[PDB]
Amino acid sequence: NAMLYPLLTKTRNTYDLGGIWNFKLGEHNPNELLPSDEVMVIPTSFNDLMVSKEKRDYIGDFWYEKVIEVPKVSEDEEMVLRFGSVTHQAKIYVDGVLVGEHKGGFTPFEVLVPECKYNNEKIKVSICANNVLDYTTLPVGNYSEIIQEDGSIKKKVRENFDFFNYAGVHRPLKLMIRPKNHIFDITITSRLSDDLQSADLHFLVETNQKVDEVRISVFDEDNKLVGETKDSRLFLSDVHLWEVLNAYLYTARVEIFVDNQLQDVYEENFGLREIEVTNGQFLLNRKPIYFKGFGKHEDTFINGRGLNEAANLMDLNLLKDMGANSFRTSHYPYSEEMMRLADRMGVLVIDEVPAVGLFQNDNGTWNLMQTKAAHEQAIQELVKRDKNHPSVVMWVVANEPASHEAGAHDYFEPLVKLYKDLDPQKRPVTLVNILMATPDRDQVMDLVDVVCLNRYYGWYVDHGDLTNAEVGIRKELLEWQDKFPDKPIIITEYGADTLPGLHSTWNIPYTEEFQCDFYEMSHRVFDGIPNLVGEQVWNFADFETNLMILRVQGNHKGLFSRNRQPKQVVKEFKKRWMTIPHYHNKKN
Amino acid sequence: NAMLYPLLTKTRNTYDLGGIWNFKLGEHNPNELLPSDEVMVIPTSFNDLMVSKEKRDYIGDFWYEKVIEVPKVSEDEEMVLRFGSVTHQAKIYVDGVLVGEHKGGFTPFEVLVPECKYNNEKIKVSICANNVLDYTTLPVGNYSEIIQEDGSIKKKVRENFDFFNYAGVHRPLKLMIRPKNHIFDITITSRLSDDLQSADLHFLVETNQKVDEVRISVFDEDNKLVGETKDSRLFLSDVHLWEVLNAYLYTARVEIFVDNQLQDVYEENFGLREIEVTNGQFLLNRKPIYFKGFGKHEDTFINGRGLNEAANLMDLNLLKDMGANSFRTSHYPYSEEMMRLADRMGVLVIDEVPAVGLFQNDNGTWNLMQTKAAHEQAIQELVKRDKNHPSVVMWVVANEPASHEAGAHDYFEPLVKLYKDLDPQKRPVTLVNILMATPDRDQVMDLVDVVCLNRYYGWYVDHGDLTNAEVGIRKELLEWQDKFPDKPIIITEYGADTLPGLHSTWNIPYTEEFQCDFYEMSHRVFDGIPNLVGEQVWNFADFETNLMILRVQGNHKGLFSRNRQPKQVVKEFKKRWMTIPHYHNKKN
Ligand SMILES: [Mg+2]
Ligand SMILES: [Mg+2]
Repeated sequence: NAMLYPLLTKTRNTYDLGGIWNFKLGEHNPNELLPSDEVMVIPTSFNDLMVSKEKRDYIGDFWYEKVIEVPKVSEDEEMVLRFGSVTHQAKIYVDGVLVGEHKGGFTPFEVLVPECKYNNEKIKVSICANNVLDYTTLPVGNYSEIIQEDGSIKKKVRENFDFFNYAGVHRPLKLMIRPKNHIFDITITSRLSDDLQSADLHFLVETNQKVDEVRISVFDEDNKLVGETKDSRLFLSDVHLWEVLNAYLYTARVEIFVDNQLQDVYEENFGLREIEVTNGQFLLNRKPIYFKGFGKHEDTFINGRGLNEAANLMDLNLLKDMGANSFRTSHYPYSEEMMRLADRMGVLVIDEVPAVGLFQNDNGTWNLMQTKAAHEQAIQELVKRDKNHPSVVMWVVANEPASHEAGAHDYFEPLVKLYKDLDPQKRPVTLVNILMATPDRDQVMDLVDVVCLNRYYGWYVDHGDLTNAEVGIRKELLEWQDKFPDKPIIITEYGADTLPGLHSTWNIPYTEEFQCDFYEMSHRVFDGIPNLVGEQVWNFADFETNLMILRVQGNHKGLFSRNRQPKQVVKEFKKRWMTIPHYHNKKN
Repeated sequence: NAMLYPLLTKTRNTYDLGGIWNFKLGEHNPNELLPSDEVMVIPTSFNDLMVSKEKRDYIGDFWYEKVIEVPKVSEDEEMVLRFGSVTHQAKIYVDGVLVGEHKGGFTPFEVLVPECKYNNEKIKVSICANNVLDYTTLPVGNYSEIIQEDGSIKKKVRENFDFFNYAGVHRPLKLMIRPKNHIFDITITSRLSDDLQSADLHFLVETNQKVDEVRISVFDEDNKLVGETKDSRLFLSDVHLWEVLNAYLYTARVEIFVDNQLQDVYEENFGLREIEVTNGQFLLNRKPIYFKGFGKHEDTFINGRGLNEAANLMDLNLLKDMGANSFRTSHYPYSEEMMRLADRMGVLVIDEVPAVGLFQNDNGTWNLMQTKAAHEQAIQELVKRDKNHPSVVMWVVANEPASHEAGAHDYFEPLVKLYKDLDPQKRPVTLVNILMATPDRDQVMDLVDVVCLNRYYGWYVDHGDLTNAEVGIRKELLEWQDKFPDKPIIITEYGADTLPGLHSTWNIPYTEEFQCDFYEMSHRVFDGIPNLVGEQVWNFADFETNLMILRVQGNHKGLFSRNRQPKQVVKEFKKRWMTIPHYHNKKN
């Protein structure tokens, strides 16, 4: 139900509830008042703000609590709490009463404040967050309980993924006063003309109640009126297209009317562009694109997975300065803020649900992977939240699932359909593939539009041995190309752990020089694979992980450090990506 | 006029305007519409988000611009834009019309939106920021213009201080709808009883217009009503005192009434505690305190000087885990958010105005230091903003001014009076003293209540030579103690540049081991100076500076890295500061 970015309009009062909240790890009676012994900030991951390991590794319930003043709410209005997200599960209390609930740590939801409380001076909001991951959650966790002889129970999650399980309220929480009868959803659809110069627009507006009139006023980047309709249909002559690294955004002001008066007004941006996949190519505006960019993480010192709009912008500025043009939201939906920024900057985005960890670890006879419900929900929420973004060019169903094992096809078949059935634009959906699932073994890739591969020849296979890595990477890309002559291929991950300061004359893995050598070898291969249409390094920047022997205080495959300072290899990518055009047809 | 923290109340709608703004370095006609070519985030320093040096070093006008929806404003209300701060100077435009202005980069101000625009759908807000520092500004800059033969003029500021000149909108901007007749200011005063168990409270409420009734309801930490008055006076029996690292906050709900109805309601927190200085001691609640803590900076990767509430909390958590109890807002007022947090956590705060750089670089015959106006304004704004914070225990008039040169006394004499005249609590005021201004030479310290010294024997004097540094530090503290047997002494800065990873067996400056040795030597001296009542390391964390040969990519005197990871010496401070009690009377 929370699919619309919270805006301030003359009919919608939006209040930011961020700041300091009373805070507690562990159990709490929401009928009672949390002390100010512990506090926590909203938004931010809580983990790094803890000074001890035991606290940073806490798993279970933890609470945020604040007494909040009730604004003026008129008879025809209602009041909702709107969360960008709570990680991973959340129960929301008003005055000690359970009033809403959510599962999924990376998508927004709203919670209605009971009408009977609108004439009160104050309300106490209590948020019971929970950071347990399961075989029933996304991402997938290995959950276990050990009794302490205390004998309290210690909960722990052995992540089935390579990123630290940051938890907390990572995204802005809003107190939202809006009309009872309001605009629930807006879907924007366009059919571009033969020559790509005009657009037949369809604005599909959802309401809960009867409306007399629905006026839509479209404005261009100069805020000049260029179209108006009362029937949901608009024809725009001589449009400006949304082009890679050269964005053009229209904004659709939607006003609804009952009995000759404004009931609700919302402003939704859209961009005009066409996506197609054919002949081993990714077409944007009917021209062949070459992806260059990064797998990313929402990760930063101090804030962990919490939203930092300034990091979004610093990254995006660097991306574009490098000559890059895209990135993937690995391994979970990013914040709305980041999406709106990619739109504004013309950056291509591969948008993914948190389906990472779908891989067991004899044996497995019993049904342990109960992920289907969460998966279906994740897909619905992402498409409903993100479908209007011109920057979203493709969906990902999973990252590195066990796609070579029996039962894989039948799990993904309906989920891929779901993206198609839900996306008005029917964008391509992909599946990101692990090295184990080789062309012969894999049994899922027939279902998808674009082949995405994470490959580390010269790092995990043939470690530090480029001569043989080259033969391996080339061999496999040729098998993929052959098995699917039709589909485009995108390297969604490739890189090499690199610690700033480590140096060698002898191409030594972990040194800055080896990072350069690794990418040279990789690009020499890619450039000779006709159906390979894009390359996205892992990772943009170094990032936090859990304790595992092959992680040297986090992942270090970043071109930048966690503090966003460049490694040696950045100069090299800048020379390469400024030489390859965005609209680059190889083939030729 | 912006002395009250912006709150949401039933009479005050407060909207956050943060997020993405159109942005441009350089000249702009506010009657015209800024493109979305450049964007910038609010709040954040702009500098680090620039990928090129030329852009990061830009000096002059730069603009933020956004079209903003106008909320419902009733006939008895008014609409103001409220800035936490703009660095360093700001001119504010509505629809191309100049509508307000501010000088000083670290204090809040409000700007009235013209009433005639309240029935409009939208308003364009334009912010022309400026980051020039002068001989007329605080902090003090060395300003110069060189013609490029372009021939545009390149503006540059040679900072007269040791921190990078981060600029931008560092703090939240709010759109604020409030009653025409509202509560302008609340000053909270208390006289504690002989035995410190009761408090006679005086709530001084300022209004612009007539009010019929002023009701004040005080609530304790459990939100239970403990007092109520209609005459500005309240006697509270058996209070809970605000104690170091053990805070207790009351909150004063102030409601005003005209003709039997609520005109405005505001909630202001206060804490009860007594401060006194006598016999070379700093008394809190009539017990002798020992300061332990940090000089700090509002500094962080990516965001620069922009507000990051999560960094405030992570720092404060670390501070208290270390057994520390205070910090100084060097070298400028911190955000309101940080102040409210110090109150909530019981941390002592030395609150300072941006009077750093008051030092020339023959000669100087002509009046070049035109800082007096800015200085007077800074002092008024800080006291008006911060006077109610129980955590604020002392004011600083300047950091490291030329207090040994003729004319120093006469400059500071009236400014010290100003703090006294403005502070209802008449807290101590101090002056932070440079090594050049030695007991004999100095001519300002008679004016102040507490002696604050920045001393670096073993780092700037006797570099890396502890044996002789010890004799020097001891010698000087004995001269200070002798010249002012009355006043307490606080070391406000001492430390040693330390790069993480640098190691040695031989007590080598810049190594982690030397940092430890330096502090051992320093504490061995301090412990034998009876009138030395506090020690604050420079710095909490490493921080950004300009280009100067003795700065190795910033300042590295931090106990923590810029990323908040500990250096070797942290273990040592934790052992020492957990052994020294907060209420520690040496003498004895
Ligand atoms: Mg099974
Ligand atoms: Mg002079």
